[PDB]
Amino acid sequence: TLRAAVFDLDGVLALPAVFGVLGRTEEALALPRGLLNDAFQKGGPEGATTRLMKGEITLSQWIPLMEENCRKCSETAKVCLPKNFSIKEIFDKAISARKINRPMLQAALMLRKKGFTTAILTNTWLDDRAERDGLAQLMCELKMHFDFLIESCQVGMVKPEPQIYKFLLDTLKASPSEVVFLDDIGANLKPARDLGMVTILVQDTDTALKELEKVTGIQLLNTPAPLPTSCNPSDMSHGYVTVKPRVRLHFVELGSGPAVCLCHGFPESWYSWRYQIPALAQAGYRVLAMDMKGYGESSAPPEIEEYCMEVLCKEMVTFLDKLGLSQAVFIGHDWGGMLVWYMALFYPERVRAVASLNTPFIPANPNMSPLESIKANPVFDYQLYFQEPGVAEAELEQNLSRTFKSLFRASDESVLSMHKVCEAGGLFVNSPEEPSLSRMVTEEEIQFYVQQFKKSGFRGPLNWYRNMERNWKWACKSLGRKILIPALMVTAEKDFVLVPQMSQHMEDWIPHLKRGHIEDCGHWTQMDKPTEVNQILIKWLDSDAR
Amino acid sequence: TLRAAVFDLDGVLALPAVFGVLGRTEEALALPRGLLNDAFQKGGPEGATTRLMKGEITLSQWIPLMEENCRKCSETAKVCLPKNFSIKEIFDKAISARKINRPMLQAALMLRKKGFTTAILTNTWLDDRAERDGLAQLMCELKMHFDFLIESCQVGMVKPEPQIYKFLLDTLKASPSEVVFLDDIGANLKPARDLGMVTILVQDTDTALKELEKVTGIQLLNTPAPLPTSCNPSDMSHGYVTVKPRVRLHFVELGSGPAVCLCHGFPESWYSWRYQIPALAQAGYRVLAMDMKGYGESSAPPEIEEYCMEVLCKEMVTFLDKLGLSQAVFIGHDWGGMLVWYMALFYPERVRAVASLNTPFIPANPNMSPLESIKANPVFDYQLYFQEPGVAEAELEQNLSRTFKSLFRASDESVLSMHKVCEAGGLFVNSPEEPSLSRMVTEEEIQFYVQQFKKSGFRGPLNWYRNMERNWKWACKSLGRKILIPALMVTAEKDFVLVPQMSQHMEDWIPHLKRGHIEDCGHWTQMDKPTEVNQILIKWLDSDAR
Ligand SMILES: OCCSc1nc2ccccc2[nH]1
Ligand SMILES: OCCSc1nc2ccccc2[nH]1
Repeated sequence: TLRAAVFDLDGVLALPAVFGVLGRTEEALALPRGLLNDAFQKGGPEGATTRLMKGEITLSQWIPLMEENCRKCSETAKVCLPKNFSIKEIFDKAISARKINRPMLQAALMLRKKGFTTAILTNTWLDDRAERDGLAQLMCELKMHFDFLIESCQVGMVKPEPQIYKFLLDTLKASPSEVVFLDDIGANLKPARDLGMVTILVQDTDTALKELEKVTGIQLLNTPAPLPTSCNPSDMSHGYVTVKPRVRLHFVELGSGPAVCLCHGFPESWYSWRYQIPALAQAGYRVLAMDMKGYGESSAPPEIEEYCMEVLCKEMVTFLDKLGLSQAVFIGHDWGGMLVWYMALFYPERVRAVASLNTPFIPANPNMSPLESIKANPVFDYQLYFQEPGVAEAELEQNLSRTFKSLFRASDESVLSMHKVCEAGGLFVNSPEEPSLSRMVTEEEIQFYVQQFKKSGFRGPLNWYRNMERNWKWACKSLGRKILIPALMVTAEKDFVLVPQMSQHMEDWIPHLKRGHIEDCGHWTQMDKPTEVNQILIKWLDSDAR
Repeated sequence: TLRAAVFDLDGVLALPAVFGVLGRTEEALALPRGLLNDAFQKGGPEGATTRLMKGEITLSQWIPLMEENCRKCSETAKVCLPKNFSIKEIFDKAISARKINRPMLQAALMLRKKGFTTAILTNTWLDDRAERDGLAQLMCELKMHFDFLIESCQVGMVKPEPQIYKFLLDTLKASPSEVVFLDDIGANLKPARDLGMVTILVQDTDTALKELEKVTGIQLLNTPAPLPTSCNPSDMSHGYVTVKPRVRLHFVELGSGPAVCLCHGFPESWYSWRYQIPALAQAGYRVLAMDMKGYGESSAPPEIEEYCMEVLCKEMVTFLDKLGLSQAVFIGHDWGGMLVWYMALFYPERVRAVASLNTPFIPANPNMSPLESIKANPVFDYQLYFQEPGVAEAELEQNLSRTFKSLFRASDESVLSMHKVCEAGGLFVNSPEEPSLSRMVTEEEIQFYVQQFKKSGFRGPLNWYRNMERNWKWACKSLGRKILIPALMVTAEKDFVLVPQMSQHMEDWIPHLKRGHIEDCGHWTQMDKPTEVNQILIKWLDSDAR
């Protein structure tokens, strides 16, 4: 039975094949057919290209040797190369033009999810060109999705040499009949076949995938749309900043570019952004996914007053100070969405751009106390259950697995009703002991939340709801202001607590506000509709935040 | 006795005073004298500017109100404002033109070093302009050097209102006669004077500093050149990446921009770059200062083989992978300098640019084993003392404070002689029990190194010297290569182990190599000559790395 799938890079995982630019160049310049391909392979094993692929020389050292080979071939063919001929120019264009073959990567990702060991085996070079970063970025994006990356220039061996296949088998810890090997070069498939490996000659992706699906017996073509890449906690960069003597903030960090600070809601974690972190980094941003104060690896002091909006925002500013960041784009959800609007109102010089998922911006009413506002707004009735220190803590902390399984549900999964919480005496009074697992999460993901909440529990998180009056007084100071920095409001159709219509008057205070809207999306936006969230955020980031 | 020094921002810590652009604009446009200054202060406490300074409105909300005031004033003066008149344009130019008054900051830094509590008290605004980042950057750089930053727009009070001075006294926890208050606005000094504070009216910095020096009795003018800003470990962002099951890498992170990975030598720490970290971040770079494998908070496995160049470089690549970084500029010193040359040779696609302090690049001799090379090169004799597992560990671990105090010396401080180490049986046989403290370090800095080395000791660090043959075999694979990416070699005149002449043939292998050279500098480059190191690195980074 097959248990490993091996992919070539050029012409298989990446297209157009850099190799194929030689052919296109010949035709575009009306040079003899095969002239450039012949100069490329000149000398075979003893040649310049083999030395390059084995790692003996770098790509910049190879270019002049390739030029001499082109000159030799043209002389023998009795043709002239045009005056502006440049191997560097041809290869820069070719490499930069080459992109990930998304359907091939999708198939590799599927096989890996089904228990296959996956690997990339490629004849590649040491790239020291001024423009090498483009290739480095491509290799980075691709390689993360595989168990092994075997580069000829690193192992000092090349396909079609037999030792590289023995090397591949050794790294896979697999016998040849357990391996499917995909390559676009028939000569490079032959040694894999000779050992008894299943081989696929890749021309068009579709036929290659049909052959692959048939041999593995796993559906790879016409598959449902896959979810965005998630995060494995143990594989992330974990950052820690002390903002004040007793308070430290934890964050996960990925990517390069403008800083994007992700602020989760109640009762969540940095992990609620798992589907956003890889996509935003890939989009050219430096992501900082927070464990907000009271959560996960961040400090959780007991005092209610430590969780008022004024102190929480102050600490986020210190956070930027300590990291040496003059600004960051702030993206928040739920309680984090409330915090991000306040960062825009109080610290606009530190906020590159602001985006909120579900949480609307509603100015404080100076003529009505928060108790009175809730009296006039019964949808927020349950928040009075969160008020008394210890009551909601005891219910939420009783059974952690039941807590997360009850809360984290899609709109059609019998979501907890927030109406009647006070009348009924708790969040879960009409909830089962052993809730079913929502399609949004795996059991493992639930256990991650359970493990995180074992450290500090629900006290610090519930404290975010315990500063109504303090937050109201501070918010009233900002009543004459308007939010004039770049801003995005993302509404979720089926969030019954943070309803889209609650955001309807936002333009009065944020005139240049941009909007996004997600259909059939409940409260847990990021995991409910990850693909849609990613598309809305990236589009807005690229146009408005930079 | 005075114990607190308070500085205004505009016209005091920062110049030219944004305030003074109103005067220059009047003259440049030949408008009536004081016209723009009069429209700026129109309405006094009830006016638009006071509302802006108290934080009632933002800078973008204020601009049109300032325009109306200019129109009113010009109408009363019977003049016309030119057609292209723009308050936004005037203020963008003014704010961006304003820089830190370096001699004033130097004086504040000196007073703070001498035990003074320092603070910035400023009438400022909430900046929501598209170009707000410039001001945010300025505030960031300035504020880090002070105990308190009190901004009028944040406290809802302004100078010259008496409550702000009472607020200042409260935050300082000081009585008025213990405070020196510096301002360029005489009206804003008056309430401080009225309370009994020492006040200085700032016109030209020099006279202001003479008055300040006289009153504090502390030399502030004509002072020796100060050292660059250092790092306080508890104030940094600490990052941790797991590169493989048993190996985690710790790093300190500061700033935004291109990633600059700093790689220390033997037997050091991330902290050896303390004078480089703030300066490089300020220069527009994202600094990642490593605890190399075997050191500080990074893992220290016992196996010799874990410290060969091939595995160390592989782990640094994984480090970039896990952080989502396609590249980084690699700057190394001593053992880190050796590692960075190997990163350039083996992973050029991941190395933006490469710089080494003291460590030359010398290709492996394939016709001579490392033992033989050392036999032909007696300056490296002492390295044979490092070979036997446990011998050098016992001597270096016996007394940690003596170890660091003996090693970390400037060129004129009776530096340990590396000649005769084998003959004599140890590094410190002719060294005192209680070495004097080098001028390069404080006692506290020594104790930081002592505390770091208590965790894993000297085994993992000494293991870097225990892979001569393994490193030689791997280096021989790169013999046909040349380093063609941007490269900088920095030599130190008085390093008697990594001597400048050892780098003389580097151009044969690194044709486009750029150089730096530091006179009267010993082995401990970063702390020996921090100002010079910073200038060389920044100049090279800005021209060659981006
Ligand atoms: O204003 C943002 C907080 S609203 C809110 N988010 C929740 C998540 C879970 C249960 C009740 C909640 N109420
Ligand atoms: O090739 C880089 C290592 S050379 C070297 N660095 C040292 C620091 C302290 C003592 C001996 C040393 N030898």
